Amino acid sequence: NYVKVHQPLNVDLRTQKTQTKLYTVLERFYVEDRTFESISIKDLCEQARVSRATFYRHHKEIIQVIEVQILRTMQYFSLEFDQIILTKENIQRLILRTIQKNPLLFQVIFWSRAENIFIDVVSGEILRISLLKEVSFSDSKFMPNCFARMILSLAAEIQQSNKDYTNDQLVELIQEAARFLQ
Amino acid sequence: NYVKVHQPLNVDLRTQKTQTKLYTVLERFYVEDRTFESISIKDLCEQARVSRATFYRHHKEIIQVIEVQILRTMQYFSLEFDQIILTKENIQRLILRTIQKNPLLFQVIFWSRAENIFIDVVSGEILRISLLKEVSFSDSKFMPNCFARMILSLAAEIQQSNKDYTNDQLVELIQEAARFLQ
Repeated sequence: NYVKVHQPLNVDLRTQKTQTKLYTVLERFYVEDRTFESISIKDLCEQARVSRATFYRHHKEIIQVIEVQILRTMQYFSLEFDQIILTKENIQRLILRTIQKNPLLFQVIFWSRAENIFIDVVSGEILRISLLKEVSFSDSKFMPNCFARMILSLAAEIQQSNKDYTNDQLVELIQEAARFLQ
Repeated sequence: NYVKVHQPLNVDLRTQKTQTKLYTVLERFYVEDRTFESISIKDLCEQARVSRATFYRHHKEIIQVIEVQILRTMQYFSLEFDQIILTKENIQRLILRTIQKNPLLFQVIFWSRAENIFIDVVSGEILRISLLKEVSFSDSKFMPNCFARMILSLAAEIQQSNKDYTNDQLVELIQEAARFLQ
């Protein structure tokens, strides 16, 4: 098929800018060895040179920036996704490069107990993409979560292992397994 | 300021796909250690499974494909560019990251002999972004082009060296040099 899955994502610099400065300061807190719970909004908003009203109008909660950053991160994936030659492995290999390219997100994601949000966000795009691409799912709404839940858990293992896994390494792994499920 | 760097592309899936198919073969052909001069459109198309009629209408010569690839990165770059707070160190890191991300492309550029193409486009992007931010080089051919040539050299020195450099190292060195060039 030749359907674009990417969506121009029109948004101004101001909205994006407030996000970049808001998330980018959150990461510092993480990197700075402090608990997620302990982050007051005032604390976050001041550092980012963000007015609370701006954050509040745009963002209900701090955890919300992470959802947005996850949402922002998936934006690249689509742009490349159309571009990449489409094979199950390429999509798989496209996914692998995405996980291996931001490790800092995932640590932040688990850190904030944002795992459910990632799943909610990521899965929806799996559907949407598949709807655009004419793929059909045993189950309206479970196959998706499986892939997303499975990605997340892939991300998790990688980050927990001392070892470094090349894509060739991982792709081989994701196949020993598939064989196991039959 | 709040003005936007990223141009917008509404590019057909087919058009986007064909370029992607085309670059892969060039990528594969280099990796095979094949001569660029040796390469012919018939072999590339037969190998690349693209209509030979289709290829000519878009570009006169094979080197153009490399031209498009450089352009594609530009699009992500621009996208990436907007999503960072704009500071000199900040801009430097993004560029750097890109030289690091795209090592395969750069080798093709030299194998290709597509340097003078890189400079023109990447020098074109720079001029264009600079105007948007209101920035003025006095010689506005020289500054963009000169900056374009420095970017190529980083890749080449980076490509050439067995030793490997972290971004933080590069910034220190890049700043090391500027102190030396003042």
